[PDB]
Amino acid sequence: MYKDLEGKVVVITGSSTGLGKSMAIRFATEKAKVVVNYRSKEDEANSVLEEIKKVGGEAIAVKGDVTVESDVINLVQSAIKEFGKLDVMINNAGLENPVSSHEMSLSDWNKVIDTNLTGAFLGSREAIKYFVENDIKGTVINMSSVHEKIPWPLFVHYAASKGGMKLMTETLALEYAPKGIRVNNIGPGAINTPINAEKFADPEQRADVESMIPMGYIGEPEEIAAVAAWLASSEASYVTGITLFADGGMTLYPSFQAGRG
Amino acid sequence: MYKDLEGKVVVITGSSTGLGKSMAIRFATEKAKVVVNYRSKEDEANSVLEEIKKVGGEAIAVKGDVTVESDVINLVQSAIKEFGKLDVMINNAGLENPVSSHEMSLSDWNKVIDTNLTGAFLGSREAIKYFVENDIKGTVINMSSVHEKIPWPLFVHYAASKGGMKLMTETLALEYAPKGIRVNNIGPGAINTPINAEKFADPEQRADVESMIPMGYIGEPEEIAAVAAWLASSEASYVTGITLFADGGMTLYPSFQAGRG
Amino acid sequence: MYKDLEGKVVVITGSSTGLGKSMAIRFATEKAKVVVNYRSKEDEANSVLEEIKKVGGEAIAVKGDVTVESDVINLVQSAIKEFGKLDVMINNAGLENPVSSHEMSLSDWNKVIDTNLTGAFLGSREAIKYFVENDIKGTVINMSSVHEKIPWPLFVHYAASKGGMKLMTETLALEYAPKGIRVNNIGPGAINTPINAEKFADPEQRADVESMIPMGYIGEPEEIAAVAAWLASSEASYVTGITLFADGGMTLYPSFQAGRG
Amino acid sequence: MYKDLEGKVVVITGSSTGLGKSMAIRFATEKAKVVVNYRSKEDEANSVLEEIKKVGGEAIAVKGDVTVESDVINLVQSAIKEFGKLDVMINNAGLENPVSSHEMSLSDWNKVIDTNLTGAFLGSREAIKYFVENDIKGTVINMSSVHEKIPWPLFVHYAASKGGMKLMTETLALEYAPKGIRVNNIGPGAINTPINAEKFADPEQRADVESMIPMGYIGEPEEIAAVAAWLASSEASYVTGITLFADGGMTLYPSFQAGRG
Ligand SMILES: NC(=O)c1ccc[n+]([C@@H]2O[C@H](COP(=O)([O-])OP(=O)(O)OC[C@H]3O[C@@H](n4cnc5c(N)ncnc54)[C@H](O)[C@@H]3O)[C@@H](O)[C@H]2O)c1
Ligand SMILES: NC(=O)c1ccc[n+]([C@@H]2O[C@H](COP(=O)([O-])OP(=O)(O)OC[C@H]3O[C@@H](n4cnc5c(N)ncnc54)[C@H](O)[C@@H]3O)[C@@H](O)[C@H]2O)c1
Ligand SMILES: NC(=O)c1ccc[n+]([C@@H]2O[C@H](COP(=O)([O-])OP(=O)(O)OC[C@H]3O[C@@H](n4cnc5c(N)ncnc54)[C@H](O)[C@@H]3O)[C@@H](O)[C@H]2O)c1
Ligand SMILES: NC(=O)c1ccc[n+]([C@@H]2O[C@H](COP(=O)([O-])OP(=O)(O)OC[C@H]3O[C@@H](n4cnc5c(N)ncnc54)[C@H](O)[C@@H]3O)[C@@H](O)[C@H]2O)c1
Repeated sequence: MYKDLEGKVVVITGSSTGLGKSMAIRFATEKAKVVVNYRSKEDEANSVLEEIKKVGGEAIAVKGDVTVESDVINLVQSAIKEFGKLDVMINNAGLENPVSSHEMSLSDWNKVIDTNLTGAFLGSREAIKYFVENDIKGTVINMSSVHEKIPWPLFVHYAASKGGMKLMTETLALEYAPKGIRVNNIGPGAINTPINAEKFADPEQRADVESMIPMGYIGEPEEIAAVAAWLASSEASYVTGITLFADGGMTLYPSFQAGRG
Repeated sequence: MYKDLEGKVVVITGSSTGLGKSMAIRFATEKAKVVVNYRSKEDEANSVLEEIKKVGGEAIAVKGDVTVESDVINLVQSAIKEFGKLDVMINNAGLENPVSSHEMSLSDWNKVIDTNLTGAFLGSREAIKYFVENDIKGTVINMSSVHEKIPWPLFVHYAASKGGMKLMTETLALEYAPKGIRVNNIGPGAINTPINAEKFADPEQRADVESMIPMGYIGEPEEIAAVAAWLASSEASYVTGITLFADGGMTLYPSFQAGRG
Repeated sequence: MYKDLEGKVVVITGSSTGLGKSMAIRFATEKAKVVVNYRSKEDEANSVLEEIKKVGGEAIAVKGDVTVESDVINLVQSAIKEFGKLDVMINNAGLENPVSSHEMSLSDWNKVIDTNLTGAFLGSREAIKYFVENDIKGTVINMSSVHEKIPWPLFVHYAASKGGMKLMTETLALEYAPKGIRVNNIGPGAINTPINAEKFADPEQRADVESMIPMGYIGEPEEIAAVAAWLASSEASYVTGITLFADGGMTLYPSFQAGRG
Repeated sequence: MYKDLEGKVVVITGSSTGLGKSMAIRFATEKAKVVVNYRSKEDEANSVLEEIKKVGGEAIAVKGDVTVESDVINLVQSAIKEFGKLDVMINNAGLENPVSSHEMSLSDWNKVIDTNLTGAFLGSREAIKYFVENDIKGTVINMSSVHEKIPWPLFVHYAASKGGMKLMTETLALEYAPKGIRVNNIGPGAINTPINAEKFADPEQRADVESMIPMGYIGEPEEIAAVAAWLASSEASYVTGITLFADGGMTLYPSFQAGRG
């Protein structure tokens, strides 16, 4: 669809499953060279790799924990060594777990902040460092959430991590705009991925979530991959520092439908 | 680029010049059927019509003042009568003029509110009324500005009209999301159109505006048309109620570059 | 409570009932001189006047329709003629009525825009014109709503009017900040006033609204008057261009409590 | 000024200097019992303690590093042991240092995130845990910055920490609103404190900062303490989850004055 993506090198963290996997496949379909990332389970990575070969794409899988600095540095260097360059960096790895805020341990809080926010900072830092030192007008796409805007009781660490990601992205976008480096956030609503399989399995829970989505349906991973592909393309040449929400209307305050209140 | 746009009927208000004209040409290139709109004479409309024929597109021009209810109703009906249906409604007509707020006449205030806000409401209302009565999952795209967010001294009427447009769009998006009708805003920054030709003609004024754009350059109309085409396509199927800023970073607070403050 | 408010002249539009009335009484208690405004029913005005005399305050009532330019001009001039000066202008008059957006008449749309937005512009314009011509560091407080942020199906005209008010206020705040003129918005959530008496009368409707308020209760007019008094005082000397929401948490997305979604 | 603050117990982190010190003195003047906090030595704390005695207030100083969990837990317990209860928790400690984002070490990033964000989480958690277990309708005030909204090149860690603080505060506000616990942010612009003494010492730097403030002057600590006192009082009974900016108009986009752009 986007001719300018052909030959571009795209790195995606946490891309052995869910949204990361869907984006890896979409970029492969756009003829971009993809670097998949797995934390520990290499088998899941080989799976995404087979889907990519299925569409005639070219890709490699690199092990790396985004909370380990040397792993992030190595991930970026691996892309350059294998494909000769780096064009798009997508920080997608993340985690979440529910705990009442006043009962949340420092350990749980740090795990989420370290992975969701600091991990994205490291990925962004390494990609931009490369872009700057080589005069490349690359782009960084950070995977956020409707929760960088919508508060989330029981997930205060997650909400804080995404709210922080918003300001990190806007700051990097402003700081490097003069060099032609675009930095944007994608803010997905409820999407059908493994992180929600069990929740969406229960008919009561599923109906509950759907009631919070104005459009009435839980989105598919491909609907988010479509956003990532567009933002990475030259079609979005004048777009930087934004958060593009793809949430079926979640951020519009679903409880106020029908003129309630 | 977007195969799903082929055969879609797109109506664009104030499309005989500037952004409206560029969008008309882009949609024609996507093989959509376009309805161009001019306020009084049709010479400016003939240029766009010729540009559309040049790319093998199909289009018609309809006279209509967006501040006149019957004109807006007729504009929508003309699309249906000529092409048999309506798929995308783009409210783009607008005007602006500088006046110190405490010296602004009610006449100037009303002219801008009537055209920029009420005109968009009328266009949105008529398109949605049609979509609802015919079970069509159409879309409405409203042309806003970075000024639905960035205050604008000397243009208080314009800022108010776009701030109002933001809430109008988000309300319509929430209200009709259950019916599959998407409503979104595009927020352009400084773009090279006739409304800025004189301003950008002066080397001092041009450099002044460029200093307020982090990316360092004034955008081209095609960069905004690219956004409209994507938002109208099924690629943005899960996107509704948002304002997609295409401003080279204007909303990121340009005065804070280099860690100032 | 605020010693600096003693002797200040405060004008409040639509202050014969509800929030306007409560603010009139609160300012009288702060020893400010108040100018009450009624559109037609003078009897309601005399009532507020009696409450003010009850607290030993000084006030006058002036007839005026905020949609009539000469009435707004006269309202401001009356304050100056009676008390010799003007210090605080509060644009509070407003109206709302539910109608599905695609069925809303231009007449209903205009009535709300004219009263809620244009009326506030006129009041703001006249107050600021006076402040500027007399080197007075006055303040303007505009009564908004959580709906300058929260979309409102069935009330698209109201939402647009408040969204417009937000940008109008921020623009005026930026434009006149150098002259020491502060302009701020107050954004009330659901408050117990006559405009909601019937709605809150029904046990089912009342419980429905309360479910949308995190704090669990519908606010009282005095809780909003407290905000107005503080914003008008020198305690808020460095505060301008903001919208202070007093909504029990409505803008925090009530549907997401308990980690839902 | 606020009679309801008499006898209330207020804990303020990092209150031996700057804004924390000013707030400690203001609350003492409101007859509240204050718990001052210093990181290592206590000389700076003794100054505040003497200022508090000067106004006839009652206070104690407690050593504590907000990045050390046991220190935060002890700080809260010390207030309860000394004064018998806790009513207001103010997380004010913070730090910042400039470094180009692509050159920022993980060490610098973590130091700021740990202190500014995680430290505030710990303070909020301990205060709320106490409030919940004792059915106390207490309040938490978190010291943010205009930079939870305005991006800040060279201070990406600071911006991320405050953006994260915004979502943390809004989440806690929503989560505990049903229990009557209010949680709000104060967002100061440029204020005259020791953290800016050197910067504001230079005539060129000072004039540079003032040019980014619409009101034209750098705020004083007392102007921020005024906001904290009001938010803690019952006057703000219906206010929760907001960020009250006290910035002289900084968030209004200063570069757009005079209708530029
Ligand atoms: N699924 C949704 O509805 C939804 C909504 C909003 C935001 N998101 C965000 O989108 C991203 C993708 O989520 P998803 O649904 O595909 O979830 P997912 O769990 O399937 O994908 C996240 C991936 O991150 C990897 N990962 C976690 N910690 C890592 C670490 N330290 N190092 C390396 N890899 C690590 C996981 O192994 C996993 O494959 C996440 O950042 C998530 O917060 C998802
Ligand atoms: N050019 C920019 O930099 C910029 C930035 C932000 C927003 N916008 C918005 O984008 C839209 C397009 O602006 P543009 O630059 O192409 O300006 P433009 O003046 O070239 O286009 C606006 C068109 O609206 C038409 N129009 C005005 N009033 C009308 C009425 N009552 N009925 C019918 N047609 C009417 C005009 O004749 C004109 O062709 C406007 O809404 C504008 O506010 C433009
Ligand atoms: N009550 C709430 O819950 C709530 C929530 C958000 C916002 N508000 C806003 O606060 C303001 C006060 O609302 P309220 O609850 O006291 O309602 P209200 O109806 O009691 O007060 C509004 C007043 O405006 C007057 N008014 C209307 N049109 C006028 C005109 N053209 N000229 C002069 N006066 C006119 C009315 O006569 C009335 O006394 C309104 O702007 C409203 O939109 C109220
Ligand atoms: N001064 C401003 O213009 C301005 C603008 C926006 C925000 N703020 C914020 O307001 C707060 C107050 O800033 P300030 O100007 O008074 O600065 P400051 O440096 O004078 O005060 C911060 C205090 O935090 C203490 N502190 C730092 N790390 C600590 C730790 N780990 N444990 C305990 N105490 C620690 C410091 O010793 C210091 O006394 C900060 O959070 C700052 O980010 C200040």
